[PDB]
Order: sequence, then C-alpha cells, then structure tokens
Amino acid sequence: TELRCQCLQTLQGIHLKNIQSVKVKSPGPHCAQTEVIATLKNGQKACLNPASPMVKKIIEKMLKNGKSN
Amino acid sequence: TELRCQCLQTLQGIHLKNIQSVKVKSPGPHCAQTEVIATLKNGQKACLNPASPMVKKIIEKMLKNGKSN
Repeated sequence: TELRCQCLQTLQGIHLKNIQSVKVKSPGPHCAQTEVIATLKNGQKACLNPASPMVKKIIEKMLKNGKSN
Repeated sequence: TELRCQCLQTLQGIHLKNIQSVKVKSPGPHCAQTEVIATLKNGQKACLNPASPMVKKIIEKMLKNGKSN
C-alpha cells in the first residue's frame, strides 16, 4: 500500500571494475523515481544515479563487459 | 564450481508496458554470455536477448520509463 524506492541513496559513478551486474528498477505507483542497483563482484551492491551521464556509461559498458582495452 | 547462465530463455522484442524492471547480469567465469533479466509488472520475468538491436531499446527506455498506467 505504502511503498517507496528500493534505494534511498545512489552513486555518482563508481569503477565498473567492481560492478558485476546492473539492475534497473524504474519507478511505480509508489516510487516516482528511478533506482539503479548494481551488484558488486565482491557480493556487495552499489546504487547508481539515474540522473548522471556516467550511469549511462557504466551500464552500456557492462553489457559489453570488455571488447579491447 | 560449475555455474551457467541465469537465463534459460530470452525474448527478441517485448512490450515495455509489461516490463517493470530490468536486470543485467554480465557473464562470469561460468557463463561467457550475458543474461538480461527484466521483471514483469505482473510479477513475472522476461529474459531478453543480449544480442538484439531491440533489446537495447527496451532497456534504455526502461531507465526512462516515461508513462505510468
């Protein structure tokens, strides 16, 4: 009934060397804000800022993982 | 020790009206392939194909959401 966001905070853009996975959970009838949650390769998690131009480079890269240095 | 992909299936173009969330889990030392998992607004999930020109338009858009019935 009274839900919110899955993340109260977010990152501005951390090294993608730690990020092992990226999860995007758009807003809803509860949270009218985005909340990107990435999984750390260490088992941790680091929320990203969907209002950052670096968050659109940490994802697209993730889907690429590695191409050539 | 012997892990694989977290996606047994995939969809090559799905409605962004059903998708409520997007999950991207790059490959690892087990699976050398991607496994995009998107959450349904019904509680279900629809695996996407990390090798489609539309799968990169259903995700990027998800981060934008836009409308909200």
